[PDB]
Amino acid sequence: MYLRITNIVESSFFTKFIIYLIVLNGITMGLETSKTFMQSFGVYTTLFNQIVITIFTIEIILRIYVHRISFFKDPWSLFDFFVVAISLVPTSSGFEILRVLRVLRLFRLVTAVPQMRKIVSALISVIPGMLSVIALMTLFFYIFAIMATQLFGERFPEWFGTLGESFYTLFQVMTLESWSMGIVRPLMEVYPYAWVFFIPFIWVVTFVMINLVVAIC
Amino acid sequence: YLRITNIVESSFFTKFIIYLIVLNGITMGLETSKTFMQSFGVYTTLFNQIVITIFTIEIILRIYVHRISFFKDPWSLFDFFVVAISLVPTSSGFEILRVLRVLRLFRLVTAVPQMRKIVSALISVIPGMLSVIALMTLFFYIFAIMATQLFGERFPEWFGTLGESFYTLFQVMTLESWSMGIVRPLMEVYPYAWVFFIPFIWVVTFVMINLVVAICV
Amino acid sequence: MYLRITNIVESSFFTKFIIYLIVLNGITMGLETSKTFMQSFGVYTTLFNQIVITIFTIEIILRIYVHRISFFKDPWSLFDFFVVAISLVPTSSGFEILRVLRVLRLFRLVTAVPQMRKIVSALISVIPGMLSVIALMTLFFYIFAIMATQLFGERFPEWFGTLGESFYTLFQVMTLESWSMGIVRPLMEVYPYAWVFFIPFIWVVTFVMINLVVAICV
Amino acid sequence: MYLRITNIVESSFFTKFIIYLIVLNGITMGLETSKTFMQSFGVYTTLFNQIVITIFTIEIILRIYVHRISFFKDPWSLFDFFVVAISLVPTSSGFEILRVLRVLRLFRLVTAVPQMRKIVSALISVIPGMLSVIALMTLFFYIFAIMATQLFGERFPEWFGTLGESFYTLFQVMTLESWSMGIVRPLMEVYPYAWVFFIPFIWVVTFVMINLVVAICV
Ligand SMILES: CCCCCCCCCCCCCC(=O)OC[C@H](COP(=O)(O)OCC[N+](C)(C)C)OC(=O)CCCCCCCCCCCCC
Ligand SMILES: CCCCCCCCCCCCCC(=O)OC[C@H](COP(=O)(O)OCC[N+](C)(C)C)OC(=O)CCCCCCCCCCCCC
Repeated sequence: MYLRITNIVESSFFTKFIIYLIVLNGITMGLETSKTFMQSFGVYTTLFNQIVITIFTIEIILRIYVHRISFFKDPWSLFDFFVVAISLVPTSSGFEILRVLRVLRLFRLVTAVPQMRKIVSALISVIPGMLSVIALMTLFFYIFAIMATQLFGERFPEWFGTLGESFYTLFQVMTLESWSMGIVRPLMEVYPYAWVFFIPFIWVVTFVMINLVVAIC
Repeated sequence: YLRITNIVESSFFTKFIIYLIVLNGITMGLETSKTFMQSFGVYTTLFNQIVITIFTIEIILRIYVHRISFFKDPWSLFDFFVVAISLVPTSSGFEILRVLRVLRLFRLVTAVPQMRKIVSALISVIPGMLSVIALMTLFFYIFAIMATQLFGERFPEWFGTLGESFYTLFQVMTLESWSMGIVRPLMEVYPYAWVFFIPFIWVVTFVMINLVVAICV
Repeated sequence: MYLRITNIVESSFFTKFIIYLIVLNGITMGLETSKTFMQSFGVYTTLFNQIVITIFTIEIILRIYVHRISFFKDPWSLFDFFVVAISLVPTSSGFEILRVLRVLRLFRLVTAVPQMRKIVSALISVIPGMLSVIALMTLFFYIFAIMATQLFGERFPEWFGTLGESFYTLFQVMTLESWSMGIVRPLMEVYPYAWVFFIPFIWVVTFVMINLVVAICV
Repeated sequence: MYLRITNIVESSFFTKFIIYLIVLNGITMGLETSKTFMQSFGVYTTLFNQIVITIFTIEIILRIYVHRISFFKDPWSLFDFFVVAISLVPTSSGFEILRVLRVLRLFRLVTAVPQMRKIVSALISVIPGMLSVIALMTLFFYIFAIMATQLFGERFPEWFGTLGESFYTLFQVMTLESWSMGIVRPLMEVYPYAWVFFIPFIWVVTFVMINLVVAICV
C-alpha cells in the first residue's frame, strides 16, 4: 500500500491540486474580510475553509509516510505542518490570533511552488554574513535602551518610562520617522543636551546599516 | 508604397515631430496658467487640435511603411495608444482624457533614440524582479488580510477594508509616519501592535535591500 | 619685471597665507552670528572682513597676470573670482542676499586646498553618467506637475494650484516625507482614487533612484 | 614574580570569567530600570554593582603589568580601562550622567569577545577613507548653518536663531524628517523663495551620501 500512496503524493497532479486549493482558499480567506459577503456566502466560506484545511492535513500526512524521516528534515514540509496545525487549532476557544494565523496557511503557496523556493533560499543565504552585525546592533540597542529609560523616562513615560518603551522609540529613531520633530525637539525643551544622545545614535546606526548593505555584496 | 517611405524616414520628419513635442509640451504646460488660458485659450486648444491632427497623420504613415513592424515596435505602440487617447473628444467623456492628453509628451522618449536606451536599461531590470515582486505582493496580501481583521473594527480608516490595509502597509513600507501616525495609535488600543509591524518592516526592508544588491551584482 | 610677481604668487607661503586668511575670515564670519559678539567686536570683525576682501582682491589679481588666459580657463580660479566678486559687491546698496553669499568666500578653502579638489572631483566625475537620468526625471516631473495642477489645484491650491507648486509637492512625495498622511490621505477624502496617481509615481521615482545608485557603484 | 601573574591573565578561564561577569552585570544593569524590581533587590543590585566594578579594577590592573606598555597600546584594553575608570568616579558626586555611563561597561563585551573585534575593526577601517568626505560634509553644513541663521533665524529663532540651532535643523533636513511640512513650507509662508535654499542643499547632501556609500563600496 505504501508504493500505492507514494505514486499519488509525488505526482505532478498532486502538487498542482494542492496549488489549486491554496489559490482557492487564499481567495476564500480574503472574502471573509467583507462583512457584506459573509451575509450571503458565509456558510459557503467557513465550510470550504474547513474543507481545505482538512484536505491539507491529509496531504501533509501522505508526505510523511512517503518520506518518513526525510519529511521532518525538510523546512518546507515542517512549515506546512505548523502552518496547517495552526489552522487546525480549534476555530473558537482562544484568541482570534489563531483564527488570523490560519491565514498563514496561504504562505503554503511558496512550498508547493518551486520557483518561489529559489527566491526565498537566495535571500536566507544572506543571513549568515549578517548575524555578525545584527548581534552587535542588538547589544547597542540594549545598552542605549537602558540609558534612555533612566534618562528621560521620568518626564517622558510614554516614550522612555519603560525599558521596552525606550526600545520601541529607539527603533523609530533608527527609521528616522519623526525622530526630531516628534521626539528630540520636545525632549530638548526639558533636557537641552538631548541632541548629544540621538544625533550620534543616528550617525552610528546609519553607518552600520550601510556597512551591512555593502557587506551583502 | 515607396513614395511615403521616403517622407516618413526623412530626418526632418523625425526632427519636425520632436519640434511639435517640445512645442505642445510647452503648450500643454501653459494650459496650466489660468491667466494664459483666458487670453490665448483658443490659440492653444487649436494648436492642440493642430498637433493631434498632424500626429494622427504621422502615426498613419509609419503604419503602412512598416506594416506589422510598426505594431511590433514598442516605441511605436506607445505613440499609437497615447495619440489615440488624445483623440477621444475634448468634452465627450470623463475629463480624465483631457488630462491624459499630456501623456503625448512622453513621445519625446520615443522620438529620441538616446532616451530609448536609458528607458530600456531600466525596464530590462524588471525581469529579474518579477520573480521577487510577486513574492512581495503575496506578502502584502497575507498581511493586508491580517491587519484588516485585527484593527479594521476600531480603525476603519486605516484597516477597515482590504484595500485600506494595502495603502497603509505600503505607507508603512515607505516608513512615512508608521510609528507616531499608525502604530502608536493602534497600541493605545492594542498594546501588542508592535509585534505585527516591527517584523513586517524588517521583512519589507530586508527584501528591498536584497533587490538592490541583486541589481548591483 | 613680470617674472618677479610670478615667483611670489606660486610661493608656498603665499598659498599658505591665503588659507590662513580663509580659516581666519571663516571663523570671523561665524562669530557675526552672535548678536552679543557683534555689539563689542563689530568693528574688529567687519574691518577684518574688509581687510580680508582687500587682500583677496589683490591675490585674485596676481593669479591672473601670472596665469594670463590660464586663469579664466581654470574653474577653481573662476570660482574664486566669482565668489570673491560676490564678496566685492558693495556692503550696502542691493539685496542682502549678496552680503550672505559673501559667506561663499569660505568655499574658497576647497580651491586653495588640493586634497579636497580630488574629493570634490571624485563626486563630479559621477555627474556625467547621470545626466542621462536627471533629464528623464525632469521630463517625468514636468508631465506629472501638469496633471497634478489640473487635477488637484482646484480644491488644493497650496499644494497643486500652480505648475511650480505641483513641482514642489511632487518633489516632497519623492522624498516620501508626509506623502501619505500629508497629501494623499487628505486628497482621498476628496478624490478617492488619488492613490492610483501617487503610489506608482513613488514606484517609478524610487526604482529610478535605486538604478542610479547601482549605476554609480559600477 | 612577573611570570606568576601572566599565567592567570593569559588563561582562557580568565578571559571567559570576564565575559561571564559582563553578561551578568549587563542583565543587572537592565534590571535597575524597573522601579518595581528596585524595591525588592535594589540593595542586592547596588552591592553587586560595586562588587563587579571592583573585580574589573583587579582585572584591568593585572593585564597592565603582564602587558606593561603593551596594555596602553591596545585600544580594546584602553577602552576597558577608560570605561572602568568612569565607574570609579563617585556614585553621587557630580552630575547623574556618570551613574548612566556605568552602562558603557557592557560594551566591554565587544572587547572581551574576539569575534566582535573583527566585525568592529572591519567597520572602523571604513571611516579613514571617508574623512576625506566627512570633513567636506562638515564644511558644507558649517557654511549653510551660517546662511540659514541670518536668513530665517530672525522670524524663526527655534530652528535657525542660533548657529547651533541651524546645525540641528539642517541635520534634521538632511535626514529628510519633516523637512518639507515641518520646516520649508512654514519658511516659505514668510520667505517665499526659501525653497531655493533647501532643495539644492538636499540634492548635494543626498548626492554625497550615495558617494559615501560608494566610497564604502569601493
Ligand atoms: C549583557 C548582554 C546580555 C543582556 C541580556 C539581558 C536581557 C534582559 C535583561 C533585563 C531586561 C528586563 C528587565 C526590565 O527592565 O523589564 C522591565 C521593564 C520595566 O517595566 P516594569 O516596571 O517592570 O513593569 C512591567 C512591564 N511589562 C509588563 C512590560 C514587563 O518592562 C519591560 O520593558 C519588559 C521587556 C524587557 C525585555 C528586554 C529585551 C531586550 C533583550 C536584549 C538582549 C538580546 C536578546 C536577543
Ligand atoms: C550621516 C552623517 C553625514 C556626515 C555628518 C554631517 C556633518 C555633521 C554636521 C551635523 C552636526 C549635528 C547638528 C547639531 O546638532 O549641531 C549642534 C551643535 C551646537 O548646537 P547647540 O546650539 O549647542 O545646541 C542647542 C540648540 N538645540 C537645542 C536646538 C540643538 O553644533 C556643533 O556643535 C557643531 C558640530 C559639527 C559636527 C562635526 C562633524 C562630525 C561628522 C560626523 C560624521 C558621521 C559619520 C557617518
